[PDB]
Amino acid sequence: LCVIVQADWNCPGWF
Repeated sequence: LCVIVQADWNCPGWF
């Protein structure tokens, strides 16, 4: 979701 850690298809970084 464009944050920091974890995969996030919206943008690397879920939280």
